[PDB]
Amino acid sequence: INFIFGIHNHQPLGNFGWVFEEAYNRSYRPFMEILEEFPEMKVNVHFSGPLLEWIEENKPDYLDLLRSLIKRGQLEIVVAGFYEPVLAAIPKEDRLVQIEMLKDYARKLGYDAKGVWLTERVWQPELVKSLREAGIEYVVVDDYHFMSAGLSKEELFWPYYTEDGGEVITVFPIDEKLRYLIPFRPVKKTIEYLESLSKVAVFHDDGEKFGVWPGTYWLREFFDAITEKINLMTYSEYLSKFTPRGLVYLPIASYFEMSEWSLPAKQAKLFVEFVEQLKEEGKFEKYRVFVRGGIWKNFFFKYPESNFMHKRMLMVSKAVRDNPEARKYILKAQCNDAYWHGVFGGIYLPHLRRTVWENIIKAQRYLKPENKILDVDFDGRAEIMVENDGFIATIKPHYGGSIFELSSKRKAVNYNDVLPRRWEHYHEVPEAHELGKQIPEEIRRELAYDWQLRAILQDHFIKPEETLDNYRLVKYHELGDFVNQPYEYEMIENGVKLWREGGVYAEEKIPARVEKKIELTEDGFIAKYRVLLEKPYKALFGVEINLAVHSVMEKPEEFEAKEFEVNDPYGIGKVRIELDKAAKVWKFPIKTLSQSEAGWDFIQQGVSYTMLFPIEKELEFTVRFREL
Ligand SMILES: OC[C@H]1O[C@H](O)[C@H](O)[C@@H](O)[C@@H]1O
Ligand SMILES: [Ca+2]
Repeated sequence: INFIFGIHNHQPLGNFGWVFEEAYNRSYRPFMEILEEFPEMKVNVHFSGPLLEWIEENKPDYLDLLRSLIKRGQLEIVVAGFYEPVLAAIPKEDRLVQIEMLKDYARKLGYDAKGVWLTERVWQPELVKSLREAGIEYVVVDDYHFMSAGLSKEELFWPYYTEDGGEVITVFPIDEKLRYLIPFRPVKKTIEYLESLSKVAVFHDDGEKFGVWPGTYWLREFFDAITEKINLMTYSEYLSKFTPRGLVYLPIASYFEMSEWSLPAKQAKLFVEFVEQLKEEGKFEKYRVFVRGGIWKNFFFKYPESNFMHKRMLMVSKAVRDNPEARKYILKAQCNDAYWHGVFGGIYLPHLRRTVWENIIKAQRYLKPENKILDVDFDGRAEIMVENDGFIATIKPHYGGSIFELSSKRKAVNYNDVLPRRWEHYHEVPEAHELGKQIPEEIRRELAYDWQLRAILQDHFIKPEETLDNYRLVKYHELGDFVNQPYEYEMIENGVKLWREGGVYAEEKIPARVEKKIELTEDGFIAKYRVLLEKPYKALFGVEINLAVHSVMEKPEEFEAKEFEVNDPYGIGKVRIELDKAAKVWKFPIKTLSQSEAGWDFIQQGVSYTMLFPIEKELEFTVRFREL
């Protein structure tokens, strides 16, 4: 029985330096040290570019340990897109570059890589062409992948050929067992033993499992134990002593657990119980092959903010294709984490997303400014992109006519890099990969869910007797229909003039009409508001601006002011809002209940500053945003 052992080491771009060092001391270093003392042990390893760059910077000696092991036949470098992008989600031309960059790093390490670790095992029958042009010969995918096609675990112990266009590529399957056995008391000896007599057993998983995961810090025993009649070799070695099984076509899948996360909240809940139920009735093992959930690509459906971010980098990637310096930036913005969310923080970790927006912005700072209308995120309606030498503002007429994007070319930060508070299927804790935790009351107390998307200049109408804690959480009574409703527009001399004719839906529906004349300025923007109510009524009009304060742990405040500053060192710059008529300001942290390995993640995704003004029949003022 043949055995292929390999690990996948990666750290997302933007991760904290200390997080990096930890992973290093916790597993990257130890693993390779223990590997060095078993000259017969061969590991198939893949280091991501962001990690290799950090290592090259902070721990050079480590790269020498690698050249050493490679030179003594203990390692085969597995490659992929340099910045860990999901190959299927970035332009065809970017893959070639992404792969080639890492392919070149490996060469400088002394190895001629022939294989690619499919990031997040997201597969689409089209990576074949790219991988082939990149000179890659085999891809590592999950056994699951073959199941969803028509095969059975029983016939998944050999590598196959998969094609598209007229080209083929070798696909290796990752046994689900091993990725759950290893690491955990050499039982693999049994599964391996029980493999009898080509035929391989392939194990490939995150290296963080070897020391960084929850108290995972067995190996030394596993190494000589493996080194009997078990023939353990390296991918490359295999694809020279054998030829793939035969041709088989794969479906758009990923590893099993993606099926649940990739589903929208409700379907994720539904799917989990369906899997629990089959298991309970002990029928999941004979039918699993026919049980499937969502597809990675649909996180752009599940998290709108991720979709916008993704479609914005696509526009820029094309506009910067032949611009080497700008291009490097756009390629960094393709680091996968931060675009989705499963078990790890992902899109819920501000610094991971602050890094994507940084690179999207740096890549386009020097391009030529141009205002343009178009359906950016593909929701069937058209945004308005106003841009000057200092900012890029993207307005969504069809949605409150609000500024959904305000990127600072100067700071390479997106002021609206915020997340709406959403309910995740795993927020439902019952019973009271396979660890869990209940929601502590201290959180339950502050756990609210938005019905509004969070942009800049969202217009509300509330009761003059409303409370901040009611608005803060979502227990308040929104009176107007101007937050999530469309506005008409007309391009102005330096911006857009929007307006809508909704109403202040209270005991009686007093038809209303809001007007905002937004125009970019050399230092931000300035919006001139006008709200005339048809019939007199006692109510408060409020303009909401969601800023991406990420490093300043803020708390709910209420105060009178005509002007005020926000200061997020390590976050957004230092901005200042300037009204021309003092108002009641309501400020509050946007807390998100997210999941991770450790446990629950209550994260400040931003901070809402909404200016309340009193109104009965007529109201006028001017909100000014100044970058400092
Ligand atoms: O996404 C969560 C994890 O799921 C599985 O454990 C995969 O092997 C690993 O690559 C991934 O990080
Ligand atoms: Ca649109």
